[PDB]
Amino acid sequence: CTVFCTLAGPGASCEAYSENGIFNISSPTCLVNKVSEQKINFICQRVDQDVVVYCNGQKKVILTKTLVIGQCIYTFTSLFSLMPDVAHSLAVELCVPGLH
Amino acid sequence: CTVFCTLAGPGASCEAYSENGIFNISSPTCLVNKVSEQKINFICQRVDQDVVVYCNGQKKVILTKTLVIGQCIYTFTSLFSLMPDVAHSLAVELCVPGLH
Amino acid sequence: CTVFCTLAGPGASCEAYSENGIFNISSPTCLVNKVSEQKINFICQRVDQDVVVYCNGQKKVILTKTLVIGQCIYTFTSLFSLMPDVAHSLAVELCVPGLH
Amino acid sequence: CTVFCTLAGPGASCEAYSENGIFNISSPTCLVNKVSEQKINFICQRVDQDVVVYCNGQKKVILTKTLVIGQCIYTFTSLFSLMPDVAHSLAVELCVPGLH
Amino acid sequence: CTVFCTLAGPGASCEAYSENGIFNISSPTCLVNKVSEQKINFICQRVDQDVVVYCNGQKKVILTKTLVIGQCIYTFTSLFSLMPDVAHSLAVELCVPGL
Amino acid sequence: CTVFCTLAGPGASCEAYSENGIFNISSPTCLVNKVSEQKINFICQRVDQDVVVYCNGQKKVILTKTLVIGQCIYTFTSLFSLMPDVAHSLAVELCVPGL
Amino acid sequence: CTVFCTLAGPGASCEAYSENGIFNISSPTCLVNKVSEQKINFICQRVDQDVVVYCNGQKKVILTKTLVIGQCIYTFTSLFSLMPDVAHSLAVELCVPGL
Amino acid sequence: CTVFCTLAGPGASCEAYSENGIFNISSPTCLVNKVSEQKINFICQRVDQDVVVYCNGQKKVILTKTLVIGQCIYTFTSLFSLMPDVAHSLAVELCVPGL
RNA sequence: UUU
RNA sequence: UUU
RNA sequence: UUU
RNA sequence: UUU
RNA sequence: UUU
RNA sequence: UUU
RNA sequence: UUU
RNA sequence: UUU
RNA sequence: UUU
RNA sequence: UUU
RNA sequence: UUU
RNA sequence: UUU
RNA sequence: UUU
RNA sequence: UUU
RNA sequence: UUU
RNA sequence: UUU
Ligand SMILES: *[C@@H]1O[C@H](CO[C@@H]2O[C@@H](C)[C@@H](O)[C@@H](O)[C@@H]2O)[C@@H](O[C@@H]2O[C@H](CO)[C@@H](O[C@@H]3O[C@H](CO)[C@@H](O)[C@H](O)[C@@H]3O)[C@H](O)[C@H]2NC(C)=O)[C@H](O)[C@H]1NC(C)=O
Ligand SMILES: *[C@@H]1O[C@H](CO[C@@H]2O[C@@H](C)[C@@H](O)[C@@H](O)[C@@H]2O)[C@@H](O[C@@H]2O[C@H](CO)[C@@H](O[C@@H]3O[C@H](CO)[C@@H](O)[C@H](O)[C@@H]3O)[C@H](O)[C@H]2NC(C)=O)[C@H](O)[C@H]1NC(C)=O
Ligand SMILES: *[C@@H]1O[C@H](CO[C@@H]2O[C@@H](C)[C@@H](O)[C@@H](O)[C@@H]2O)[C@@H](O[C@@H]2O[C@H](CO)[C@@H](O[C@@H]3O[C@H](CO)[C@@H](O)[C@H](O)[C@@H]3O)[C@H](O)[C@H]2NC(C)=O)[C@H](O)[C@H]1NC(C)=O
Ligand SMILES: *[C@@H]1O[C@H](CO[C@@H]2O[C@@H](C)[C@@H](O)[C@@H](O)[C@@H]2O)[C@@H](O[C@@H]2O[C@H](CO)[C@@H](O[C@@H]3O[C@H](CO)[C@@H](O)[C@H](O)[C@@H]3O)[C@H](O)[C@H]2NC(C)=O)[C@H](O)[C@H]1NC(C)=O
Repeated sequence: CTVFCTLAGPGASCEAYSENGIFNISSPTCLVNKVSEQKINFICQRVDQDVVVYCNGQKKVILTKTLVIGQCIYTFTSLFSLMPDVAHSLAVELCVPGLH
Repeated sequence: CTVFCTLAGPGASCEAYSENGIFNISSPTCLVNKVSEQKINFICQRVDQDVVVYCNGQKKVILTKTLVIGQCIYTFTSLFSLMPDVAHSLAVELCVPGLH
Repeated sequence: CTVFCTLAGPGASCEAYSENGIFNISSPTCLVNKVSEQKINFICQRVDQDVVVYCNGQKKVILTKTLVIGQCIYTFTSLFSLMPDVAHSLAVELCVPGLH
Repeated sequence: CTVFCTLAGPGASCEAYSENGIFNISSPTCLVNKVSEQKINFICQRVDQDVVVYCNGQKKVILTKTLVIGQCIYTFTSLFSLMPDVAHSLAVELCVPGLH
Repeated sequence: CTVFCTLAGPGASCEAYSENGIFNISSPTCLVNKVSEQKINFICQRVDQDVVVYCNGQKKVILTKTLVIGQCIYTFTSLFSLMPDVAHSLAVELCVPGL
Repeated sequence: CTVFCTLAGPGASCEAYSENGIFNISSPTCLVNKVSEQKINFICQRVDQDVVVYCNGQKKVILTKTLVIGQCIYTFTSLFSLMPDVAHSLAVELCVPGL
Repeated sequence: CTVFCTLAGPGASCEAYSENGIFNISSPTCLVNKVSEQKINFICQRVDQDVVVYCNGQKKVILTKTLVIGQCIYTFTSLFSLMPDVAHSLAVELCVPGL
Repeated sequence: CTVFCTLAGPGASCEAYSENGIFNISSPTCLVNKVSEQKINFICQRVDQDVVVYCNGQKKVILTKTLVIGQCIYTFTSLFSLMPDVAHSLAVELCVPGL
């Protein structure tokens, strides 16, 4: 099971994806509860706590810091949007604290 | 029944969520009308008036001021996006008029 | 039939809404074609031409200028987002060329 | 088959559209796999590599540079949003490296 | 004389120029008063009222509307600064109403 | 005297004015010290503490809060600069708390 | 001489420098005219035409394109200002075309 | 002496201060050269190299990293300018690394 | 099947 | 900080 | 049923 | 300007 | 039907 | 750079 | 079943 | 301020 | 686009 | 010393 | 936070 | 004239 | 909105 | 020389 | 990156 | 007083 979230207002807009379908999913903080679909869209009203989603017998933790890094990539790509060949690559270079 | 909205153009992008399904829902200002689904996505063309949604025998009022506070959190999180560990927390501190 | 669009990249993100269901819908510029659903989501790859959507025997024209006014309201509401009681109202006052 | 994507956080928010239905679709980088629907929404967690989607016996390549050009059009349309008659047209003129 | 101002905080930073020299200069709202030099720099604390300068017997009125047009040209030149050959020119066409 | 400052980097750029002349001026945090001229420009390296200037025996205190209000008026005038007739006026109403 | 300008509203704020002194200086579009001092500050009301300064017999032309590159470096240094060690350096590589 | 600079286009605008007076001042990269006055204003065309000033026998080095921190404080004070009582203070904590 |  |  |  |  |  |  |  |  |  |  |  |  |  |  |  |  794969979870990808983007920032939406005060919380997050998310989806859970498993190529072989999602058979069960729950969250202590996000509005999703299923006890078969391949993809489920859901939101989290707050990200003060990190996003926690149980899905297909697998606990998934998407840190709020990770969500801010993604929005940083989105923000600086739009900033460098007049340079469309290097905008995203330079945004990843500035926003990802890992490696260089 | 739970209603969460984010700003979209001149109005709002919303969804109504009830873990035990939504059996009836209406709105004097938003495009939604059902007389069973667990989650319903809908928009409101204008937020000049506060979002009012009746859902499962329960009147829900999401103030436009509340929606602006959420967009404020989104805006300043993207502003502080180069500091991914404190960006959201500092945005909540600036945008939420409650408490400190 | 009601059509509401917001700007998405180079084009627009739209939905068509009729409380009594949508029985037919088409567009010369947007990716939608049905010949019964109450709500249909669709996008338009370009808004160089104004959005034209035929829906339930009714031609609907959402001008690109109208879409920019909505994004203006969204932009300045986020600008005034530290003043959540007047942010949207002041954004409507600046972005809507009609009346005052 | 038609693919349209917008930037969403670190990756992209996409949909695949074929007026005569989508019978098969896959992607080496995006979360989508079907082996009949007219429209399929899906995301790509990263756009470091260009978006590649096979759909209805047709390989589709949406370059990341192309996605940045679209976000540029979105960014400068919001910038010129106080001039709703020329905002989008002037944004296309600045952000599209082709022709003039 | 010749008066040129730019916005500075709540008011404006100005300069009075005259090749033959500034013999006398005063203002009802700006901090300048002389009763000869070619160049006199001064500030105006507020621009709620237009910048009015009496210099060498001529009434100079730099409208705040005009100052905002200049600040508009500066703002959009910085926004278009990745396109240096067209940044200033495109900013003039977007900011000057009479073009 | 009359003191007017605008924000400059971490501190502020200031000017002291007096039509009759500045006889003496000092400051505990700004680079100015004289013990007559009508106009004296000086800078303050930091504004963590309010700009305090002792000029002609008068204690001048320009609060940093006041300087930020002026920078607010400048910032929103540039944001509203496509509307030159109302840019400065609308920026004053959004930035000045006592209005 | 040496001429350095930055954008100021619709035009530019400039400075002419020469260690041996500025003996004469003029301009067809900027407010400066002298016919010796080491340093002369002056403004140009418009930069629709490039800043042309005739100083000590040398023709100085500071292209508006060059001024926008400098304003680009200033703008992106402020945008990258949370990364102070690389802000100016990264802004130079994004703004200077010949790098 | 005391040197304070702010970013100006591609380089910086600076001021050298000394209550007892500036007897001599030079720089390898900035336009200033004297060999007494209390205050000397000068500009540096580039800040790719740190602002180095030799004033009264003391070596002054204002790192470009330090100048960007000051520009950071200015930028976020304008962003927080609707909150004038906490704008400067909050900008200091976000921009100064050693806090 | 703790609502 | 969607009540 | 002009692809 | 999603090919 | 290489997991 | 959604683990 | 006020359209 | 999606007509 | 300082008149 | 073209006002 | 100009050392 | 505390370097 | 420099008091 | 209205403090 | 003021030539 | 290297133009
Ligand atoms: C929620 O869903 C998970 C995942 O469901 C499993 O994976 C899907 C992709 C489908 O293939 C489902 O059919 C499949 O059950 C459930 O967790 C899984 O539970 C089963 C219980 O039978 C586990 O199987 C066991 O596996 C162990 C070794 O791992 C063997 O020794 C056993 O003999 C038995 O085969 C399976 O491993 C486990 N998977 C994971 C990832 O934990 C979960 O039970 C379910 N919960 C509820 C309440 O329905
Ligand atoms: C719209 O939907 C609401 C909510 O529906 C109720 O809650 C859902 C989660 C499901 O469990 C539904 O099956 C359930 O009806 C309706 O409001 C509800 O109406 C019922 C009428 O039978 C109310 O039950 C009564 O409750 C009182 C005490 O509250 C008892 O004394 C009665 O004997 C009877 O049991 C129920 O309380 C009420 N719930 C709420 C939150 O108001 C509503 O009727 C419905 N409207 C239409 C037009 O369908
Ligand atoms: C596409 O859909 C429209 C709209 O469909 C109509 O409205 C929906 C809300 C549902 O109630 C549908 O059942 C309904 O047909 C179609 O346009 C409609 O076509 C009908 C044809 O029978 C028109 O009815 C006529 O109306 C005139 C007066 O208006 C009478 O004199 C006739 O006797 C007859 O009743 C109806 O007015 C018309 N509606 C509109 C808004 O134009 C359309 O035909 C359809 N197209 C296709 C290809 O299916
Ligand atoms: C994935 O889907 C594609 C596309 O599917 C085709 O187009 C859709 C719009 C529907 O009409 C489908 O019914 C249709 O199959 C498949 O590619 C297609 O495969 C067929 C195989 O029969 C090809 O037909 C052949 O075409 C050649 C000439 O092109 C003739 O000489 C043959 O006699 C035969 O008719 C068809 O051309 C091809 N289309 C494309 C665009 O490649 C694909 O097979 C499928 N894959 C899987 C694994 O299902």
